[PDB]
Amino acid sequence: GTVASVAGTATASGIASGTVNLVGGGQVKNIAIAAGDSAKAIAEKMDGAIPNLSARARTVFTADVSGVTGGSLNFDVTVGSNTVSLAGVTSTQDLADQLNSNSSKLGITASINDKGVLTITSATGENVKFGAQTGTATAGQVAVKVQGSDGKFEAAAKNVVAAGTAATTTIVTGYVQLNSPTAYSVSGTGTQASQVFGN
Repeated sequence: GTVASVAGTATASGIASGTVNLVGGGQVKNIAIAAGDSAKAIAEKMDGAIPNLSARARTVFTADVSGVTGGSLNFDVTVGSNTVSLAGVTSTQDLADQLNSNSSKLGITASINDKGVLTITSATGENVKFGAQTGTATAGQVAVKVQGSDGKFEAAAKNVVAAGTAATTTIVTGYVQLNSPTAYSVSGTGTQASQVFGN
C-alpha cells in the first residue's frame, strides 16, 4: 500500500504533467495528465477508456480553524474556475458560514455539525485552492483532512492557510475512484500515475 501524493490531499503544486498507462481487457491506453488537472478532469479522461472501467471524482475534505489571534484571517478560496474572498474568519463556524454564503458561486456544499466538524464537497471533483493569508491575524491556521477514493479521510491534517509564515500546501485535489468488474492495471513512469492512484 502506497497512497497518492497529490490526489486526496493538499499540495503546493497540484497534479504534475505525466502519462497514465492503462491496461485491461486486452487493450492498452495512454492517458495524458495535464499539469494542474483536477480529479474531475482525470476521471473524465479515464471513464470508459477501456471496457467496463468506471472513473468517478469527488473533492471532499474537513477543515478546522485553530489558533487565530491578533486579528482575523482573510483569504481567497477558489473552486474550479470560481473564486471568492473570505474575511474576518476566526473560527470553523465563520469559515462554514462564509463558504455557505458563497456556495452557489463556488459550486460546493459546506456542512458544519454541532461538534464543529466542517465537511466541504465539490461533488464533481474540482480542485479547491486557498489563497494567501491577507488578514490582520498574526497567528492561526486553516487545516484540512481530505477524503480518498476508499472513503477514508486523512488522519493527519495539513495547513492550507496560516498567519505569519505562509502555508505551503494550498491546493486540494480530490480523488479519482476506479471500479471495474474485470481486472485492469494503472501505472506510469516515476510518480506520473501514482500521484493520482498510489501504488
